[PDB]
Amino acid sequence: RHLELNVNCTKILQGDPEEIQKVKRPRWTPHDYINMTRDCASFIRTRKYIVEPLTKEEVGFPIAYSIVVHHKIEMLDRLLRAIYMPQNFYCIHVDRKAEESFLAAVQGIASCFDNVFVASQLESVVYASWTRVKADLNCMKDLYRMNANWKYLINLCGMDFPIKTNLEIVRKLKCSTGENNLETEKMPPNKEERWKKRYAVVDGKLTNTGIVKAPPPLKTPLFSGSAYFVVTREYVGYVLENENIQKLMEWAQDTYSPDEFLWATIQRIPEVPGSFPSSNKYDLSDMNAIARFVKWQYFEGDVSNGAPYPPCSGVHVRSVCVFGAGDLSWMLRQHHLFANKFDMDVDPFAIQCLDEHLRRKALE
Amino acid sequence: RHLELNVNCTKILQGDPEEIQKVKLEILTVQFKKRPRWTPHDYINMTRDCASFIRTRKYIVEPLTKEEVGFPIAYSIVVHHKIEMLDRLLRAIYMPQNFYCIHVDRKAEESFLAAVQGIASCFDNVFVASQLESVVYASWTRVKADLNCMKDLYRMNANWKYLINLCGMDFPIKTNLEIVRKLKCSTGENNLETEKMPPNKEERWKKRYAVVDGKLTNTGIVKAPPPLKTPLFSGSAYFVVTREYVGYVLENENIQKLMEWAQDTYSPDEFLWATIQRIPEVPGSFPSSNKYDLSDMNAIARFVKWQYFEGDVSNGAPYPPCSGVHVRSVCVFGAGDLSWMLRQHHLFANKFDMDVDPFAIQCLDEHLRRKALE
Ligand SMILES: *[C@@H]1O[C@H](CO)[C@@H](O)[C@H](O)[C@H]1NC(C)=O
Ligand SMILES: *[C@@H]1O[C@H](CO)[C@@H](O)[C@H](O)[C@H]1NC(C)=O
Repeated sequence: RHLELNVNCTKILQGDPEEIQKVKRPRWTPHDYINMTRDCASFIRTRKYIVEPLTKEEVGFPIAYSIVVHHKIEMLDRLLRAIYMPQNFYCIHVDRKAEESFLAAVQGIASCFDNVFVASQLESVVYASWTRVKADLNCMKDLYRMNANWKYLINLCGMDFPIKTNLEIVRKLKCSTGENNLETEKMPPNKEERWKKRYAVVDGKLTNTGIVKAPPPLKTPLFSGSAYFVVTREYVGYVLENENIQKLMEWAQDTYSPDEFLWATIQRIPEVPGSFPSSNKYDLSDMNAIARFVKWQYFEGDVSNGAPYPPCSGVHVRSVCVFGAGDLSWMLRQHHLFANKFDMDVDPFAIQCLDEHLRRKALE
Repeated sequence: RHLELNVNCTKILQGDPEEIQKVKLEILTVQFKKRPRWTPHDYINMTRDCASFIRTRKYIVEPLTKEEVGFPIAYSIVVHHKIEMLDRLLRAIYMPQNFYCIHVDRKAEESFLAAVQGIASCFDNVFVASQLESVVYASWTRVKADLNCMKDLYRMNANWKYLINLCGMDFPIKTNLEIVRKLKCSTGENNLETEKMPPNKEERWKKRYAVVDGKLTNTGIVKAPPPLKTPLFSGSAYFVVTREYVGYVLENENIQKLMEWAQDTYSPDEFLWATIQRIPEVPGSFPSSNKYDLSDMNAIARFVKWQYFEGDVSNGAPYPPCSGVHVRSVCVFGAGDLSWMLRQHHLFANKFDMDVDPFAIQCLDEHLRRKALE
């Protein structure tokens, strides 16, 4: 139990109403990590990172990660540790607007592992802009050329957390049998202004300029989706090299939230590795895809009455549920690989319980 | 191996335009269409000596892997004719650890039934259902045929994991091991088409139907609303369900109420399973929210090509044109349909017919056998 990580978690994980209510300040700073990481051997030991593969099955199925962050070093460290394995690869994209101490702290952690690094290209990410997509593309470039054996790439943000162990992830990926898995649905006509008009970053905010854009440079229709995906290395190589895709991406640079349509659209282009035909019969909702479990305030409700999922037990930020300990029990029963979003400032117990649970389960 | 099975199937499976064209011209040959075919009486005799039947037909009577042994599958096969296709189908999916219930329509020729009973007598885990229905197209009796097999299979063994129902025109496109793996990947959930009920399919349960002149017809009588809190969903007669789902369907009172209500609807097989799959508390079900809907293409139960959807895949069509022939808008596969088909994730495909293209079945059959023996 030396690798295991005053509330009873088991009761929380079982959805015990008693503890849920019962549950519903010291903290390391970037400088603590900068110092703490000087001695990698001790950092790794004290933080309890797993530096040896757990099974031969996992050794044979390497996974790559693109992690886009900009703050909260303790959360990054906790997320990294939860998903870290020696055989995998981890690219960390630190926003150019991040505090220098944060960047130094991230490099501090990354510098302790030969498979963790900071992307060779970094963007100043603006909410809803192409730069958010570019951040992942920067990591895709690095990850693709550095190793030819990883099977899938999963992109993450700082407030994500896994709800599956590395082994469980590997198994679900094998279950996809070479196909990609991400939300991709017929584009609602009502969102057309997101790409029919040109957007410009005005005073820090991406805004509609009213300038008319040309039609998308592709035969295939645009599809609606998420910024999060689970794609094969082959999909990545195609995105990075295919000329038509490059044309599509350059056209998308001045659209609104291109991250919410680019991946979903490419996933339906013929000849793209791991893609699905454009016929709507193949559409995948956020719940049917396994990329990310996210609760939207306007959809929460009585599951036995038509609701996709139960109400949030934490708090809502921009209509998105920031999980509370009470959300954990139902959440763990879903098939998604990761869930969003978590925040130590909202409910640190939702994190701790999940983290401890996955570590114990993995050590089995 | 004694178990392996002038056309080069390897090229067909690769979509070789040349090899495909060759099989199509072969089919047209008078010599081919005038080839000797087996009769139900041939099978009645051949099955007299089971040891000989098994060896001659090359049935696998020993598990291939420990993985498969630890994951038994049950099958409900609804048939009424074409004994050779039933033979090819059964052989292609047969494994000693699995269970197979065959429902022969009560209106099937007496010789067909005898033949089926003959084939079944050769395998302890293969049997004819204890209750046989006279199935009328689109009627509740089609559903009853499967319910009859569910009862027999559920009581016969408590260790099988999933039940997969089939008809005589189906054929697998996955080996038993591949099937076992996709079922394990389902993590105790069922898998079948289930989507929001289309407005153009409501007249089927809003009115009572009765068989008139051999066909189910609207009586004009309006029936009460379904005995359910959740909505009715649209789907297919074919499913992939856990043993737990089967036990719940056979036992639960409310489900019982739903079924009795559906008895006089049109094509209840196309909404019953899809609907039960969305009822809270049903083992392996999905929430009723439409975010969980599964189309025929996203579900893994059955790959079927509908004439009105076929087209340029690279332009919006869910699949390429039928290389075989269409019957009631459904594509009866030709050898040319195999290449693309094998790349799909479904467990089985429909429809196949050795009177349309025997090579479609043969190439698929050899490929799966070879793949399994590897
Ligand atoms: C069928 O053709 C393939 C190459 O297209 C070849 O590998 C295979 O051996 C051929 N089969 C026979 C029996 O000639
Ligand atoms: C075997 O089947 C043939 C028809 O194929 C039938 O005429 C014959 O009687 C059977 N053999 C016997 C005599 O048992």
